[PDB]
Parts: sequence; structure tokens; C-alpha cells
Amino acid sequence: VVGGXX
Amino acid sequence: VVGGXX
Amino acid sequence: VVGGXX
Amino acid sequence: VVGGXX
Ligand SMILES: OC(C(F)(F)F)C(F)(F)F
Ligand SMILES: OC(C(F)(F)F)C(F)(F)F
Ligand SMILES: OC(C(F)(F)F)C(F)(F)F
Ligand SMILES: OC(C(F)(F)F)C(F)(F)F
Repeated sequence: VVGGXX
Repeated sequence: VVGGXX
Repeated sequence: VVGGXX
Repeated sequence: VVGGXX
């Protein structure tokens, strides 16, 4: 899986 | 501001 | 600002 | 198998 942000 | 995770 | 995975 | 992003 991959994820992120802000 | 404050944030993060993963 | 964050990101991750694999 | 491949994955990525951000
Ligand atoms: O979630 C992984 C990714 F990101 F697609 F490569 C997996 F390989 F496990 F599918
Ligand atoms: O965003 C800051 C926080 F996180 F609320 F402390 C500020 F105080 F500057 F609003
Ligand atoms: O992305 C960060 C967060 F999470 F919003 F605090 C930044 F401080 F950089 F805005
Ligand atoms: O996921 C691989 C791919 F990319 F299809 F070749 C596997 F060899 F494992 F199928």
C-alpha cells in the first residue's frame, strides 16, 4: 500500500 | 498546525 | 506533509 | 508487483 498527505 | 501518520 | 508505503 | 505514489 501507499499513502500520505497533509 | 499539526499532522502526520503513515 | 507525509508519505509512505511499499 | 509494483506500487508507488505521493
Ligand atoms: O499494495 C502493494 C502495492 F503498493 F501495490 F505495491 C502491493 F504490492 F502489496 F499490492
Ligand atoms: O496551528 C497552530 C496549532 F497547531 F493550533 F497550535 C496554531 F496555534 F498556530 F494555531
Ligand atoms: O503538513 C503538515 C501538517 F500536517 F499540516 F501539519 C504541515 F505542517 F506541513 F502543514
Ligand atoms: O507481479 C509480477 C509481474 F509484475 F506480474 F510480473 C509477477 F511476476 F509476480 F506476476
